[PDB]
This record gives sequence, C-alpha cells and structure tokens, in this order.
Amino acid sequence: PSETIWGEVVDEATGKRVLTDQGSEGIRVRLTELSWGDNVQHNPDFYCMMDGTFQNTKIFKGEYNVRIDGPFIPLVRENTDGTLLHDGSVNTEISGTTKVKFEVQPFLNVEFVGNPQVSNGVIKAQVRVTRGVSDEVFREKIQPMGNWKDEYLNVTDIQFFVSYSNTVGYRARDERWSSSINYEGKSFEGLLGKEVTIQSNGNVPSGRKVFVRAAARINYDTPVGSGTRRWNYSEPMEVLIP
Repeated sequence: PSETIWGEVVDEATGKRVLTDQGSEGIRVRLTELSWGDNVQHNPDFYCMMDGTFQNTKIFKGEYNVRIDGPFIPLVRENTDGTLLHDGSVNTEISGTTKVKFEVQPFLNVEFVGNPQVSNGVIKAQVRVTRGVSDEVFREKIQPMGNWKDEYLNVTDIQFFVSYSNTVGYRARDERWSSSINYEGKSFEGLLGKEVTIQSNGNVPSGRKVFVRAAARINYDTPVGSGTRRWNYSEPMEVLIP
C-alpha cells in the first residue's frame, strides 16, 4: 500500500486549526475503502497530531470514505433508533498524495491569557474558555438525534497539563504537576469568556524547562455512546522554572 492521505481539521467559523492530543482521546481518523461489494477498513483508526493535522502513507489506491471524530459536533449523526440523519464524512479517491480539509465546529475554544508566572516551582496561568460553536447550533444539530439533555452543554472541567515533553497534553501529562478544576452541573456558565486562574501541583525543580497547556471539555461524548468526552486544547507554552 503506497498512497498517502494528508488532512487538516479546522474550525468552520474561524479557519483556525482544531488543536488536539495524539492519543485515543484526540481526533480519530477512519478510512473505509468503498466497494461495489462490501466496504473494508484496511487501516486501523489513527489520530491527528497535536496541530490538528494527520497523515498516513500506507493507503491502498482506491475510493474511500474518510470520517473524523473529535472535540467537535459529530459529522456523522444517527438517532437513537439507529437511523442516519446526516453524514458529513468525505468520499474521495486516495491516489498519489491526496489532501483533504475538514471544517468542524469545536465545542470550546481554550487559550492562555497571560504568560504563566512561576514562584517556588509552582506554575500559575490564566486560562480563558469560550464556546467554539453557538449553543443554538449545537442543539439544532444534536437534539434531533434523540435522548437530548441540556446538560450535554455543561463545561465539566479545565486541565492544566504539565510535562517535560513538548507534546504536552493528556497522553504526555506529568501527574506530579498537572492540575485541574472540576465544575459541577452548569456552574462554569458564568466563567465563559473570563480569565480562570489555575495552578500546577507539586514543585518542578528549578533550572528545568517544562511545557504547559490548557484544556476544557463538555458533558458530551464522541463518538456518541463511547463514553469518551474529548478536550479542546490551547497552544502549548514553554515555562522556564527559576
């Protein structure tokens, strides 16, 4: 198998990359070969890099469905009876190098506001979480699937991932220093668009460089029924510990 697919995942509203973590909880890519007969998945599900791009170079030449799932409104939507309502996956020939672009509606946008202050090996940052897609659109696209609940929109937590590695995120988290804030029910609503202060745990030794990153998620799993509630992510930042 000698063909390549390259893809990027961008926010429909802004054109910005949808940043993620290259682990099972990141942005999943599934390639199914389409056939007159029955369709076959030759390539295991694989994951985007942290920058919201993906590539696989071991594709058998042919026609494919390309489906992605992530911290964004599902593109392939079926109701609770199993009936398909919308299919926003891409069908494309994969031949030579094939480039594809997915425009999605991320649940949340997450950014740092300041530079993270450090004092005594504990790091402190300002995080701003906002809706990546309007609550109206979220409901319009998801309510028709059935088993709707307003609480699906609740922002459940913020994570402050800390790692020696520049691939900092859930997979590479250092549990000595990574931290989080959990929010019950809908109690984050008043904090949308405001600066939330978060602090590392433990004490990172002075003289060391660590990488830090913010993440936030809602009370909603993708793919639906999987139990995986996926984070939206900020850009990483390098922090030098005095």
